[PDB]
Amino acid sequence: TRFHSFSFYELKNVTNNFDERPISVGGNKMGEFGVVYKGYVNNTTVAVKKLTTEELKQQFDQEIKVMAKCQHENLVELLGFSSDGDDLCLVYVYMPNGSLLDRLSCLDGTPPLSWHMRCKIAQGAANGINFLHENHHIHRDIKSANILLDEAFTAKISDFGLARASQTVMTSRIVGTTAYMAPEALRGEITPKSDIYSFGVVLLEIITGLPAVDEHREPQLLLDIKEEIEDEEKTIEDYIDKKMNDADSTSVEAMYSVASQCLHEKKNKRPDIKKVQQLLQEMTA
Ligand SMILES: Cc1nc2cc(-c3ccn[nH]3)c(NC(=O)c3cccc(C(F)(F)F)n3)cc2n1C
Repeated sequence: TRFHSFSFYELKNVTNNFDERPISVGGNKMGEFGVVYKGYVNNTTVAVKKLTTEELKQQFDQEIKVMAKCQHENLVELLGFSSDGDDLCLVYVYMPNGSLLDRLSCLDGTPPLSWHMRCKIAQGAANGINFLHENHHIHRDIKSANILLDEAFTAKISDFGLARASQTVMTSRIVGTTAYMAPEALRGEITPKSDIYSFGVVLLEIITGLPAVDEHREPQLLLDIKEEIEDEEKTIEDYIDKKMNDADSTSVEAMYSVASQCLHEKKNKRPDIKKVQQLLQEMTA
């Protein structure tokens, strides 16, 4: 439709024959169910994601199905694709500032995100999840690594390969990232309410600047700090990222309130994305 059909050979020419060397050393590999390569079509920089074989083809076809129906400022934009043999490629609009994970970790010496930018990213990401949920899709892998940032640090949700259409069902194949996954999701339930839980973990990543899981940490899983703060063992202020100078307590506590609500172990007691949107909008009012 709107999507250009590339040959693998065209995308090989765009990506310097899919140079797996990092962009920093002069290759085309930017990040990693596949590797994301930098591409040049004319005067447009693009991101080329090269991905069981029939199950990969389903994730490919799903991404195209979702990206065909879902177009929104807080979602990545598919420019085209390539289906030539056992080599499946998806071409998107280039995101100059990479993933939220990378920027929260200040990877490659990038400056720390201000509270103001962090609040806009949270709102953007929420607006993107709202669009997917309004259009009866469940992401099933909402994480900081799947939230990409454009030139204006506008949040764009990515990776809809495992996305499901939405009456809560169950699955034999349990997918997602443990550190972000809700209890029912880990048990095989498929609900948009599980996406909310995962976002709660992302809101804690934004507040703390800490990764969802760290082997050499206590607690190892970031979601466990909710208990420490509820059992008055620690405070939110003890966990607030020290790499910010513009974080007012009222606003940080307000985002934690949403994160805590999002992270209710009872699916039905979690807020819907529309409420998450409203609460985060009120936070910046
Ligand atoms: C310095 C730097 N690091 C980067 C990391 C990624 C990155 C992290 C994880 N996947 N891709 C990235 N991604 C994209 O441009 C992009 C854009 C749209 C869609 C995708 C898709 F493939 F994920 F669907 N990727 C750009 C990056 N830049 C410019």
